Amino acid sequence: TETQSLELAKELISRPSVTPDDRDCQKLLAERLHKIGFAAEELHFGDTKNIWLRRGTKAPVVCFAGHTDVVPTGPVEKWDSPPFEPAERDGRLYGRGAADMKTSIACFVTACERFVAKHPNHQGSIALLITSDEEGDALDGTTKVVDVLKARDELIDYCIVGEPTAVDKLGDMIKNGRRGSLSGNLTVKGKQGHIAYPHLAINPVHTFAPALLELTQEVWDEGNEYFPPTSFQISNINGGTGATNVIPGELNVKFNFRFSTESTEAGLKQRVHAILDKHGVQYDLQWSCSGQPFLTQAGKLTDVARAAIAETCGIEAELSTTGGTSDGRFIKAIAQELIELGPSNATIHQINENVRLNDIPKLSAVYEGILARLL
Amino acid sequence: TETQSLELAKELISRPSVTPDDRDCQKLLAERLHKIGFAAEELHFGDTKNIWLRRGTKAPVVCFAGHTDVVPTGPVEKWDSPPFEPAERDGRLYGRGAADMKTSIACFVTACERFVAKHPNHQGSIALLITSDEEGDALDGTTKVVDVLKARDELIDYCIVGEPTAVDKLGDMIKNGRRGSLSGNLTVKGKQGHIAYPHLAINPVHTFAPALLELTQEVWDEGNEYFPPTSFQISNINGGTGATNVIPGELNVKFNFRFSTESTEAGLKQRVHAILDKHGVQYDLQWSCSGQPFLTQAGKLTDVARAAIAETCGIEAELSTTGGTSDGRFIKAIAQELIELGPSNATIHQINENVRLNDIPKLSAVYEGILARLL
Ligand SMILES: [Zn+2]
Ligand SMILES: [Zn+2]
Ligand SMILES: [Zn+2]
Ligand SMILES: [Zn+2]
Repeated sequence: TETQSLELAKELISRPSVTPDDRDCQKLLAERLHKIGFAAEELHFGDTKNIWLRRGTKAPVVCFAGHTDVVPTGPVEKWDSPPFEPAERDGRLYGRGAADMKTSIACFVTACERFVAKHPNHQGSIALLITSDEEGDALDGTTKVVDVLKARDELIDYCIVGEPTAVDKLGDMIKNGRRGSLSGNLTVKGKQGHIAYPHLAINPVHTFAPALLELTQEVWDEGNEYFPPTSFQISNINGGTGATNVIPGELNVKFNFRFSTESTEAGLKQRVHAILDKHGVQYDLQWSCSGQPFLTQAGKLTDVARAAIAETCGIEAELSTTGGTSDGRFIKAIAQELIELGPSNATIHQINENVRLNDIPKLSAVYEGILARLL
Repeated sequence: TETQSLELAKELISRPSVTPDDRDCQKLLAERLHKIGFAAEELHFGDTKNIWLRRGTKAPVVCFAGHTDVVPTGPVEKWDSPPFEPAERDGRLYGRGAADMKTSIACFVTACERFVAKHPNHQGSIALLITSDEEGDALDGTTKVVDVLKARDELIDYCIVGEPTAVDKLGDMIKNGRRGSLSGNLTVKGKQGHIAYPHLAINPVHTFAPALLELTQEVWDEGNEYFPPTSFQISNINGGTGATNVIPGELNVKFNFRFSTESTEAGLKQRVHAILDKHGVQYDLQWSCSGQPFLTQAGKLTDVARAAIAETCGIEAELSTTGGTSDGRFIKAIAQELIELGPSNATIHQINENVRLNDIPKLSAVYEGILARLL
């Protein structure tokens, strides 16, 4: 079985492409796939590099999407082997980006090579949408490329985002969508004063308390067959001057919803304002929504991914929308069906990040099985 | 009517005796009262100066207590006239310490002079207990002097603390005691994690929420004829890393009780622990109690103060235990009866601090009336 995915994953990992830097990872990919008919189109915005590689000119268009940037390593001596010197050890490949998400990219590229070699007259088109900023604020990465593609009507039928999705074994989980994310920055207003004269002050911690309990106990929805219940979480709360004999004048609270399609952005905001208003809270509230939920319901793409996983890995993949998010939240606008599929995400963003070596050629063969079933 | 109190209040105020500095205010007082039979005893501890002046050697011993230190002025150009250049204007005397509490000290000293002159063979003893640190952490001020006096069995029958006690008119309020103060530093423990996986974290804001509501709604006691209900107030709350996609690992809350004699220190602590435990909160809690409540019930001293106020000011003084505290919390240990009595506290610790000029010789004549009724 092929070793080409492994060695390409190594050369990618060896590049310290901390966001938003690419270190010519995109150039490497472009030059390699150019050899088998992929045209390259660079789309740079701000400090972020993006590439849209494409072979073929007609439908169906199957897209692989991913990112070449990695999160910072932390103090390097805490690693067992250096984070940008990929090492084989105990049946694993260790390095920053080994799981998120350079190995996926390497597996897909080799899958393209093997597919195109076995089927040089295949129908449709194969594309790669690669960015150097998914891990940061992501203002100039995939979202810009999607807008360019949508503006010139270059649409996608099937997209696979190579993010790591597995719980333990490769293939046990595919993502067919993600929660939206809605964030609030609440400033509860009181009136500062000496703690010994509470009747001349208004303690914003005390005024907020009944709403906070109602917020943290609230059932937002029950989820459905594809999504878990909408989740509300407080991330920060800060109030006071540091003196233990003063009642603060204001209290700042930061909170977030990861919400399913059972609830809407507008609905959540109205509910939050209603809870605060019914308890007489005086406040300012700034909202920000960094994404809507998206979903690809059971269909050809999910069926095909399951079948390829059953063939290669021997297991039944489960569909999931849990966890964080991905660039799928931008791409779904131009992709009719989109899934995410990759290796274990157990060690992402952590020190001694790794992937099982046996999963590497399996992942690539899954991607190749997907290509064959769609094209 | 005499102008001696005014001019002595001026020379005191003109000294910038920001805690714990005295600027020889205590030396001035000692040298002045030495002329009429007061022996001086310096009791210095750390950076704090204390003086125990006394005329007479037998009971009853009447004590005036007070402090020569003042709080910082703030940026001086914000004042209408300089804070340490005492100015007469619009029937008021302006300056740092004009209300808290140099004018009281000046009024009592002149009262001693007039009393002793009119009654050179009076019974009992007159004492002044003066410190240069009441406004700060007060570890080396009156509390040390009291321990020295108590150790050599030098006890006090009647004490008047010159803190400003008036609401509007001089004499409308006397303090016959104060609340205790019990402070808690609570650390609620959770488990930090990414906000999108709440089932792998424990949000300490959410775990604390039901206890916080129960704490801020709790009726601690109903007070009694002398005290208002025990008061619980949150001063600080802080939790989070600053990232809006992280659930904090811990939450810090600082709170305080100003409590009456209806509740005990131990009882309050047990109640707080019981509320937190019944909601399953996991926490560390450090307590500190900076004073017990103290009370002088209606008696000769309150009766005498009321009667002197009725004579000089023409109004009926009300007894109160509200507000902050004073060095009475130390002195009550050796004083059988103690009250506080001074001018308006409306402008204490603020810029353009002042006292009505007409209240100055009235305050002094009240103190003199107290001396005459007790000695
Ligand atoms: Zn990723
Ligand atoms: Zn990532
Ligand atoms: Zn004072
Ligand atoms: Zn003060």
